[PDB]
Amino acid sequence: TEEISKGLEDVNIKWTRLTTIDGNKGILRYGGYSVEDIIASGAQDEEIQYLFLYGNLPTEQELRKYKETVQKGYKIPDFVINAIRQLPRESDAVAMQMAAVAAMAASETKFKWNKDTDRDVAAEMIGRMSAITVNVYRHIMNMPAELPKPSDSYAESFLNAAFGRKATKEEIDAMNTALILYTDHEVPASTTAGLVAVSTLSDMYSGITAALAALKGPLHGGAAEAAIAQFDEIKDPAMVEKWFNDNIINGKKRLMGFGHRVYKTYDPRAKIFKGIAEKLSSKKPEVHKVYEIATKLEDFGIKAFGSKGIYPNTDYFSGIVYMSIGFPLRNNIYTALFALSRVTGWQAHFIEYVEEQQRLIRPRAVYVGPAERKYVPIAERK
Amino acid sequence: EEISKGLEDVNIKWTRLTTIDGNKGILRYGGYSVEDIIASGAQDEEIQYLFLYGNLPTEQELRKYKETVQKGYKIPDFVINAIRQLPRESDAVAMQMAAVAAMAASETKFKWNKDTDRDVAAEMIGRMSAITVNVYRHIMNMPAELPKPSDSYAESFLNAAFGRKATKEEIDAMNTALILYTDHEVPASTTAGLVAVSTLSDMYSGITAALAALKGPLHGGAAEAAIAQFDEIKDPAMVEKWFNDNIINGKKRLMGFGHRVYKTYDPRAKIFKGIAEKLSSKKPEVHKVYEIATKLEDFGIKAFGSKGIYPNTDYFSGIVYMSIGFPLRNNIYTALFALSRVTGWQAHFIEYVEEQQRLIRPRAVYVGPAERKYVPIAER
Ligand SMILES: O=C([O-])CC(=O)C(=O)O
Ligand SMILES: O=C([O-])CC(=O)C(=O)O
Repeated sequence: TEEISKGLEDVNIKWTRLTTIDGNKGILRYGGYSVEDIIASGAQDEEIQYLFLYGNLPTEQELRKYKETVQKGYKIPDFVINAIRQLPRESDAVAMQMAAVAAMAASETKFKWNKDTDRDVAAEMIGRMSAITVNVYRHIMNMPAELPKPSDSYAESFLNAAFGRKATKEEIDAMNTALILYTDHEVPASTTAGLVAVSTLSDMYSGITAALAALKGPLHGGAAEAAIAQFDEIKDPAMVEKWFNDNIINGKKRLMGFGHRVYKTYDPRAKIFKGIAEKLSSKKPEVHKVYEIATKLEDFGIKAFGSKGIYPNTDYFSGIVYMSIGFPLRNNIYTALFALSRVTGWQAHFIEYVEEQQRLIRPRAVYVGPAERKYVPIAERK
Repeated sequence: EEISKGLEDVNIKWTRLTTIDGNKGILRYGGYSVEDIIASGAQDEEIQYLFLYGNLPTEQELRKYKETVQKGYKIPDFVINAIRQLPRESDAVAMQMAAVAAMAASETKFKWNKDTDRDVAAEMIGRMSAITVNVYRHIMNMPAELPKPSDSYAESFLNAAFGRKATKEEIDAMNTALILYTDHEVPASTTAGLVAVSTLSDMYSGITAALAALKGPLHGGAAEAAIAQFDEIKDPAMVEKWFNDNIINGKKRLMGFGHRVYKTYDPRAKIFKGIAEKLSSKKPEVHKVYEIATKLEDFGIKAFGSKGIYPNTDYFSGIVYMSIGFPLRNNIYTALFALSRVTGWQAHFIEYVEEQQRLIRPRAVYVGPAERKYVPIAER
């Protein structure tokens, strides 16, 4: 054909069993389970990891064994840590993760796609992702290197290692929920770049490196940070209406954390993050104020844009949740926390692609360039 | 609904840069056939310029252009250490990915900008030479080294890699290879980079994603795999027996044959074949490789030509690189592929972002379980 599939919009790149999105009803399901239902149940993030890799929820016995395999990933090579710590402290957190995974990809010379080993490799890698993200956070904050230790909770192991203090139940539960809510979202740009890479039968780690490279871009990563920076500009909940007039109605700025190219209604992840942000910010005065600004701005934005299908997305409230847990705005750390969660879905999609529907991804382009012409000696060129 | 499997015949962008005729076997860069380019003795730096600017340079333009590329011959210590800290057994192209990823992190002031993109890309072509020299040195257990200005980009590269003055023959061969690998429209590596830069991620991250794809054996590794099959055959009298016992019977894939676009002889393979014959003729032990390769080639075409399956560029390029002086180990040839292809990747990235930017965000067909109630772990 001569038609261009701009943005590959509504091109189906694969079939999946993993995730469905109903952008008109605002329903997000992982293997048939609503994210609302998963969060209401108090499911551990590891159960949902298992769901993505195995296709069903685990028994208590299966979960115990699964957690052991993930925990193998908490031990990573010094050179992987150095791939982060040798970088400028001003580097984006996600580019740090990418530099680390890239080093790992080089070193994993015995990786081979195999139905008998893929899931164990992915599980251990989910552990490695926690180890890496801890050390990205530490480097950024000019703290010593640290690794996660085994615990009954992946969210707990992560937070304790990141901050070097004992996380509270409330902090652990909120991080657990964030990890579940960012687990997957079918085939966004990151998942797609990763699929192209593994479609050449490149290794899992290279697939993740490609996903990271996409996620870094501000049309994919960076949105939670941008929502926070917008609430910070407003500063005071009493000034929301004026700010909205002075910046949004007049078209000076885009409203951050609104709109989505699949959801034309409220993002179900945002609906869940809102309740959590309310609760976690409740007893932290400075964060409470950011929440109050967010909710007042939200009313204005929905009133202005709702009729056009433009509503809060997941990045509107996730920032307040991460801030409340204790992560800072700098270096796009929130986007690194996105990649931490999403490495489950990335790898589940890569496995599903290579194992069951493998085909090299090799599209075409429409040529609009010059007609055939003859090379002229440089001395003759004017 | 319908799955576009392998995105086969899906158009992901328009381009001015490269056209491929799969039936005639013609490959043109901005209207110039690669046969004409090589026959005319083009400098690789001329073709780099063509990609980034849309025309062949004047003498003055080229002089200026070369200066910009040479800025990239200096890269930071931490970039070299991103390579030298890795296990020596790591694939060459994976070492390149680690180095470019480190670079992507540090390049915090990168912004897509019509006024600067080409200069960024030019310098990154220099940095790719620096990176590749260091990947080669690391694998070979040699000291670090940076390329220096010389009469040509191909010379600067070989002299630094090897730590000796390359011969005229070796420099011209490398120059040809760099031209021939410059671009091939939207293969998997270029596609992955495009996906990345479609989020407005930086050029270096686009290169990183391209390298991730190139690592896989359905894209990278074929020139190496071709040499390895020739080395299995061992003696030219054994060609037909090996072919019957390995290829006709489906035991092994015939390496360096077949293409998603070419359904005829790859024009790059045509040019590489002539060079491989001339260079190997001068070195008996490599000439043996050539003799096996050309004997095998006839059998393969005889068997598979009718199916549109012919030699591709990777069938003879391995002989050329081994003649120049590069060894088989660690898939060094695939790093040489990346060294050249970085020009095409960057040129496609700039073209996409500057003139037809849109987030790449496809869909999937759902075939998973229907809606179900979550069940507490205790009750499972
Ligand atoms: O669905 C998308 O394209 C972007 C997004 O919300 C995600 O990756 O979670
Ligand atoms: O074009 C392809 O699909 C693979 C190839 O020959 C290249 O990238 O040069």
